[PDB]
Amino acid sequence: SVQTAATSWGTVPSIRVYTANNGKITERCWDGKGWYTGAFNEPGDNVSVTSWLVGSAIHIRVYASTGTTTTEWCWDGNGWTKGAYTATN
Amino acid sequence: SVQTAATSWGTVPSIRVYTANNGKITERCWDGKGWYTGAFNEPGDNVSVTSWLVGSAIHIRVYASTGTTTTEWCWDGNGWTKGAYTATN
Amino acid sequence: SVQTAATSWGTVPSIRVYTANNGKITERCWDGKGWYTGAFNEPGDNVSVTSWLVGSAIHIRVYASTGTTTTEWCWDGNGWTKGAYTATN
Ligand SMILES: CC(=O)N[C@H]1[C@H](O[C@@H]2[C@@H](O)[C@@H](O)O[C@H](CO)[C@@H]2O)O[C@H](CO)[C@@H](O[C@@H]2O[C@H](CO)[C@H](O)[C@H](O)[C@H]2O)[C@@H]1O[C@@H]1O[C@@H](C)[C@@H](O)[C@@H](O)[C@@H]1O
Ligand SMILES: CC(=O)N[C@H]1[C@H](O[C@@H]2[C@@H](O)[C@@H](O)O[C@H](CO)[C@@H]2O)O[C@H](CO)[C@@H](O[C@@H]2O[C@H](CO)[C@H](O)[C@H](O)[C@H]2O)[C@@H]1O[C@@H]1O[C@@H](C)[C@@H](O)[C@@H](O)[C@@H]1O
Ligand SMILES: CC(=O)N[C@H]1[C@H](O[C@@H]2[C@@H](O)[C@@H](O)O[C@H](CO)[C@@H]2O)O[C@H](CO)[C@@H](O[C@@H]2O[C@H](CO)[C@H](O)[C@H](O)[C@H]2O)[C@@H]1O[C@@H]1O[C@@H](C)[C@@H](O)[C@@H](O)[C@@H]1O
Ligand SMILES: CC(=O)N[C@@H]1[C@@H](O[C@@H]2O[C@@H](C)[C@@H](O)[C@@H](O)[C@@H]2O)[C@H](O)[C@@H](CO)O[C@H]1O
Ligand SMILES: CC(=O)N[C@@H]1[C@@H](O[C@@H]2O[C@@H](C)[C@@H](O)[C@@H](O)[C@@H]2O)[C@H](O)[C@@H](CO)O[C@H]1O
Ligand SMILES: CC(=O)N[C@@H]1[C@@H](O[C@@H]2O[C@@H](C)[C@@H](O)[C@@H](O)[C@@H]2O)[C@H](O)[C@@H](CO)O[C@H]1O
Repeated sequence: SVQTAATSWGTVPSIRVYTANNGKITERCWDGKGWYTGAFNEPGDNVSVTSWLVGSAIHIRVYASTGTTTTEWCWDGNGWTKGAYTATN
Repeated sequence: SVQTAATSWGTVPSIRVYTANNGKITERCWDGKGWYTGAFNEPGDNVSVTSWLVGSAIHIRVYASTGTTTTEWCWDGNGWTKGAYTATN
Repeated sequence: SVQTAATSWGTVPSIRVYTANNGKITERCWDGKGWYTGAFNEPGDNVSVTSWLVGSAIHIRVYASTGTTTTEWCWDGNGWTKGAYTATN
């Protein structure tokens, strides 16, 4: 089966659901008005996510894994950028 | 192995743990006084969860996947109801 | 592929990422200053996590699964201790 991860924030709420399907992770978004496909699109067979608010601004971290390699993807208001995470050392 | 997803809220806390085991997802609940099996029981091989508070009221979203189909299940105070989520379009 | 779970707290933030790799779960930690391997090291093929604050103190629950057995691991300020969780009854 496909594998998913979810996060949410605020009281609307906003929800983001990430799905790993055939080696690709995609993103589905709710901001109160309907579901839409988000900008996130990166390789992975497994996904997890966390997020936090700084005031009203959301910050999201998606951890995408293929084989033994886990890559962190960061949203901080300006598109998806690679994070400093590594699995060891 | 079985696959799990967890969420929690407040300072007690309350915890909910969802487990996909042989194509079925079940729910275990802590509200401070012991673990009990919850009402949630729906098909799935994979599960993720998120939740949020509106005042003191909890809202939970469980994303259950089998094959390429992901179904959203909603708790909003009145049992489990199907959500509008779809994976694409 | 390896399987991960993530949680975070506060506005720094602190992040914890748990990874199940070849039957072992390990922990990676960010507290604002770099990634380091945490103390958590327990068996599992699948992992999920949740956490909550009581004032400034973090409490973490990691759910580690092998076969049909799910064990809860608790951080409450004093190392990792076994929790009361069981999957049924
Ligand atoms: C890629 C990275 O490590 N990002 C860091 C960020 O580093 C920047 C450098 O990559 C370079 O671009 O120069 C700038 C300016 O000096 C930074 O040093 O440093 C941030 C501050 O310590 C890290 O924290 C987040 O920064 C976000 C903006 O990028 C945003 O402000 C957020 O609120 C901050 O927490 C940032 O690290 C990334 O985020 C943290 C939470 C971890 O996930 C880490 O692994 C990420 O790389
Ligand atoms: C099934 C669904 O889409 N639920 C919506 C809800 O729709 C209702 C209709 O299904 C029908 O029953 O008529 C009523 C009254 O007009 C609604 O339109 O609409 C809600 C408001 O926009 C959605 O938001 C949540 O509603 C909950 C009560 O059902 C509760 O109040 C919660 O706080 C609201 O966020 C609701 O959407 C569902 O929840 C959101 C967060 C997503 O998960 C979405 O996919 C769910 O379907
Ligand atoms: C192992 C366990 O069940 N821990 C409980 C804790 O039980 C203690 C006993 O194991 C023994 O050591 O004697 C002491 C003193 O009487 C306790 O009874 O009882 C706590 C209070 O109800 C539970 O709640 C958490 O306790 C943490 C400290 O251990 C911390 O204060 C936290 O804020 C409390 O929520 C504790 O249960 C564990 O945590 C909860 C949230 C669940 O995850 C549960 O399955 C865990 O076992
Ligand atoms: C902050 C926010 O919600 N921005 C929306 C845009 O991005 C979507 O949400 C962010 C958080 C991240 O999940 C993106 O990958 C995702 O596409 C969105 O593109 C825009 C148009 O629909 O709406 C913004 O509000
Ligand atoms: C709000 C709440 O905790 N309700 C409890 C009842 O439902 C349990 O919790 C909700 C949030 C959801 O997880 C359910 O599937 C779950 O069964 C519960 O049945 C009742 C009796 O034990 O206790 C309520 O407080
Ligand atoms: C509360 C805290 O951050 N403690 C740090 C120590 O433990 C690390 O974090 C806790 C929450 C848990 O994740 C541990 O398994 C993890 O090792 C850490 O060992 C110490 C030295 O780096 O720094 C503390 O602040």
